[PDB]
Amino acid sequence: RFLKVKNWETDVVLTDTLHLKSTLETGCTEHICMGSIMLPVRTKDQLFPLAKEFLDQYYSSIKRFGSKAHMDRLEEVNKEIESTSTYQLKDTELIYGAKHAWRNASRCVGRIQWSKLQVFDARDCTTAHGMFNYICNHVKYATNKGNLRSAITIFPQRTDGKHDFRVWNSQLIRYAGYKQPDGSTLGDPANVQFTEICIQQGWKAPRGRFDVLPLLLQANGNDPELFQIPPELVLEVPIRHPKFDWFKDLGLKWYGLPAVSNMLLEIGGLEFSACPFSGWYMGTEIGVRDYCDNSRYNILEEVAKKMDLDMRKTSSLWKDQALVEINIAVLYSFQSDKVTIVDHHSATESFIKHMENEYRCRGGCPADWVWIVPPMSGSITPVFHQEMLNYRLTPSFEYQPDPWNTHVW
Amino acid sequence: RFLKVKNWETDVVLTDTLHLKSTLETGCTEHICMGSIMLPVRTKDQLFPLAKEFLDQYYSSIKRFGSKAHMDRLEEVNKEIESTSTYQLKDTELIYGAKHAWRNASRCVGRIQWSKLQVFDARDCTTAHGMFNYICNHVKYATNKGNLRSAITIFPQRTDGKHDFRVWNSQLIRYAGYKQPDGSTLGDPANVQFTEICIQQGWKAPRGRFDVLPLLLQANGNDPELFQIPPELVLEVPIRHPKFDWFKDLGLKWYGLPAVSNMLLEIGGLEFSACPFSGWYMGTEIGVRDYCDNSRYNILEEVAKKMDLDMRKTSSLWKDQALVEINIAVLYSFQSDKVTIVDHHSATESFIKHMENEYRCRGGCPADWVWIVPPMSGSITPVFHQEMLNYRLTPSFEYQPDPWNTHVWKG
Ligand code: HEM
Ligand code: HEM
Ligand SMILES: C[C@H](O)[C@H](O)C1=Nc2c(nc(N)[nH]c2=O)NC1
Ligand SMILES: C[C@H](O)[C@H](O)C1=Nc2c(nc(N)[nH]c2=O)NC1
Ligand SMILES: NC(=[NH2+])NCCC[C@H](N)C(=O)O
Ligand SMILES: NC(=[NH2+])NCCC[C@H](N)C(=O)O
Ligand SMILES: [Zn+2]
Repeated sequence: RFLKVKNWETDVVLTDTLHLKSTLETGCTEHICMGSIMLPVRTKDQLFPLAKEFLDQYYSSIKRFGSKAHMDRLEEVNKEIESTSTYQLKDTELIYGAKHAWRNASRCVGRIQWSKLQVFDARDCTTAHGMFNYICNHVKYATNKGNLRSAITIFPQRTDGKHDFRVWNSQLIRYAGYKQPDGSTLGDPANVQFTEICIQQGWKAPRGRFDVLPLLLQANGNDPELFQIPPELVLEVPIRHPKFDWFKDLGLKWYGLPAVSNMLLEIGGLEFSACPFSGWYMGTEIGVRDYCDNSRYNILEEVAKKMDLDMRKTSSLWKDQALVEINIAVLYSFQSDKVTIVDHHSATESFIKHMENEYRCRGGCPADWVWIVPPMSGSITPVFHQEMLNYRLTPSFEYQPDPWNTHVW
Repeated sequence: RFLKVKNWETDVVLTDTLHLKSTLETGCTEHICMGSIMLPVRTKDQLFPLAKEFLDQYYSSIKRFGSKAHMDRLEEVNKEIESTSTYQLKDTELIYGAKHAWRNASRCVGRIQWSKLQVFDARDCTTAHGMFNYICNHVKYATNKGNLRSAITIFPQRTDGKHDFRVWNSQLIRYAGYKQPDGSTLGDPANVQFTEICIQQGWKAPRGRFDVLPLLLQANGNDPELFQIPPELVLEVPIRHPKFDWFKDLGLKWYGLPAVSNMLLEIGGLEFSACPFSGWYMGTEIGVRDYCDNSRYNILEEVAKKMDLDMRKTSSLWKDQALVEINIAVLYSFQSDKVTIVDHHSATESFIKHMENEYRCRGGCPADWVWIVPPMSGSITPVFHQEMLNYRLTPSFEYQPDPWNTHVWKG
């Protein structure tokens, strides 16, 4: 019932009671753990309970659990569901839900900032052009001249599933990926398929290495449209090294605003299929994953060469040595240009603090170790030695099929 | 029920059917994953099934399933069980059992070597002095002057739980740890409690930074006894760096033979509480964990200073830079002294090949991602990008309580 988690470096032991309020499944079973697997419309009857569960936690959060207001609201929503087969959240409920979906995101190491989320209610939006406007405003607000501010923009909830709002991009801002005749890949291999669905749509791609993709926005279930994010709104950082002047020659740059846009936000049974959100980068995301993954910009060898390291045998740890230098470059570049960014040591330390805060004020904190531990220097960060319990709490952010595999033009 | 795992770097997808043979539990439920939790006597009733299961797997592997030999053996065992409440494994079965416990060890990244395990049958052992001798032979055989060979020595199985054989040490070779009155620790902090027990039992502690601990051996449920491993049998490697001549001045060194000695080997329902086993090190075990964990030797700062790195702000990644150099030092020193060792890049690439092979020839490979991924440079090793399924098959190696917590002292 009550589970405990120990940190093997500090001996601190926490008791988890929050998992008792878990609803959704985890992919795991008493017989098999799938903790390392990346990816393990509602009816009136289904919706009622979800809405009730949500309202209970909401009113409980405002110290009005069981109050007339609570009962009234519950009755009101109940009537609305029976009638409209769905319901609308109050602005207050919307903000609470979004903040909590972030609070409940077990794979996010940056949750100590959860309560500071800026919520942009775009539920009144009706067209793709309207979505573009809302998105540009989000980008400008969150970028804030490099002094990044977390934010989320929430478009209209799902209805019948044939009038869904969707942002086809996986991130508001990402670099293009095109398959060369050379057999190689120019730009970001991760975005080849999406890039081709755009280019196909008429996008005149400079067919370069770091070309900002266009937004492909889908409003009310209609076919998506393209738009070029005002260049003046896309903050980018040229990557150079504090010691290797040849580094800048590598010709590397990355954008400053990480804005996941293909997820689905669920609050009280309601599904918000277009809910782009953004925060700021943890260095390793760019330096380790985006730059060094073999299926991404895969730049290790080239950097190793420039460093003139013995790349004859893996045991010289040339990959490791290079990895560190690259990551030092990313952090240096961002910091130099006054753009918000956090190193993995600092971020993990704050997550440990957040976990403790969460355990005492809330009884726990769902966390996915596989995702929380940074992709480099694992055991050198405190989270590596921290036992974590992963479970699903709602409101939540969920994965959802890429639209081009569901859309019917 | 077929379960598929995908590698996100190569798109290769594998199907697992082997998990169906899993009967033990994981600690997880459909509502909570305990994948990152370190630690999530039998009766005739329960022993019969366990024995049959094992013998069936054994006879199938030798292509004699259903043979008369298979049937007679089952008959022989059950009779022996009802007759004595337990049973004895044939030599062949023990070897098969030990090899498979290794093959089924989900936290081990070195399993591509599972079939080459050298098994030493020490089931005829009756005393602690006898255990010492078997252990000395195991160390000399496994060390092989630096050309390490994997081995395991198996002492008598548990009977009534009152006559257990146990190796009180956590590893056959490990350095003492001493808590100082000023609160600091001399040596290895992970072994402070065991070191205290040794001293209490009579060990005269040299009180240095790298003192090899004495063996504390328990035979047949009796109080444990102390033995010193012949120094000439303990291979050590002074740690130096190929470019930084001051590294050697840190006075670091480590032993070459990693030999876990506190786990329990379960085969056919039988429990072998003393089953020390050894392989060879993956560099990061020493370089990242033993040397850089804050609760171990914790040398990152010192190394960092000597390298004159900006230690004012973490964003300099001075911790990361020093960590890399230290691991370069460990590999280089072992290679120079011609002592077997494998870097994490090489070991993980080998595990991926082993895992794919296992899926094809066995239908799966239980693996604990949390343990398999190296403690440094995770994503630049292939295992990071590999989805894995964690489940428990027997034969298996299991954790067991430290003996000082359960032992009934005879005096
Ligand atoms: C303020 C700075 C923030 C930091 C430093 C941070 C950091 C991280 C990191 C490093 C990851 C893993 C990224 C990856 O490997 O792809 C992550 C994942 C995630 N974060 Fe945060 N985050 C921040 C803000 C946000 C915000 C504002 C939200 C939502 C409102 C959020 C929701 C999530 C979710 C749901 C995931 C998992 C996404 C997936 O499964 O791909 N994060 N975050
Ligand atoms: C041949 C060389 C070997 C290599 C390179 C190898 C490598 C490793 C490594 C890197 C670990 C993680 C250790 C830690 O973090 O403490 C591990 C764990 C493990 N290995 Fe292997 N191993 C080898 C041989 C063996 C042998 C001979 C056996 C058994 C017969 C074995 C049984 C296990 C088990 C059961 C664990 C988990 C131990 C625990 O929970 O503390 N390994 N191995
Ligand atoms: C297979 C495995 O789940 C996958 O390679 C992982 N991806 C990620 C991870 N962690 C983060 N933060 N992001 C990932 O994409 N941990 C492991
Ligand atoms: C809490 C967490 O499970 C613990 O810190 C871990 N220990 C280890 C690990 N992996 C290995 N190989 N060895 C460990 O001791 N992964 C994580
Ligand atoms: N810190 C964040 N909000 N990250 C969101 C995902 C960004 C992704 N990991 C990237 O490297 O582009
Ligand atoms: N490769 C092995 N067999 N390792 C066994 C565990 C050794 C332990 N991790 C150590 O650093 O001492
Ligand atoms: Zn699990």
